[PDB]
Amino acid sequence: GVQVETISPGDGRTFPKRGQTCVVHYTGMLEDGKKFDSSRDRNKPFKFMLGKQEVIRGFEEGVAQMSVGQRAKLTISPDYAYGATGHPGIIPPHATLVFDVELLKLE
Ligand SMILES: CO[C@H]1C[C@@H]2CC[C@@H](C)[C@@](O)(O2)C(=O)C(=O)N2CCCC[C@H]2C(=O)O[C@H]([C@H](C)C[C@@H]2CC[C@@H](O)[C@H](OC)C2)CC(=O)[C@H](C)/C=C(\C)[C@@H](O)[C@@H](OC)C(=O)[C@H](C)C[C@H](C)/C=C/C=C/C=C/1C
Repeated sequence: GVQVETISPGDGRTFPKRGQTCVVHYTGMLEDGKKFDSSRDRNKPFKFMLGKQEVIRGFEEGVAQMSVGQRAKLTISPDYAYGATGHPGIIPPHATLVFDVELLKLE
């Protein structure tokens, strides 16, 4: 559902716990295509809490398997992203998404 390829290793010890707030930087693009979003450009990190169904499955599960300081390429299949519906006006149906994610801190 989500493939994680390391860009920079984390500490390999400190992983997100259930219900924790993850602070990340991300850039999102359609597979081999258009970049639709980046938190790095506006220089403001993205925050979300696990176990609250706040983000797409592939993003949550991608971040959950990362340790603090890790940067990774997340390749997310449509079923773990926006599926057959897509995301209105931005993500088409059946889109494989690629996210560059860095886990900055846990809070
Ligand atoms: C302007 O920038 C947007 C994010 C944009 C939207 C459009 C997409 C292309 C994108 O560019 O992000 C994007 O790159 C993307 O696909 N993302 C964002 C990064 C994490 C992964 C993914 C995602 O899941 O987006 C999310 C996706 C679009 C929708 C969710 C997908 C999972 C599903 O379970 C949810 O249904 C419940 C809906 C958007 C978010 O990450 C934000 C944080 C979360 C929500 C909006 C909902 O979870 C909401 O439910 C009411 C909440 O619980 C929140 C916390 C309550 C408060 C008031 C809302 C804050 C809204 C913040 C919105 C932000 C920063």
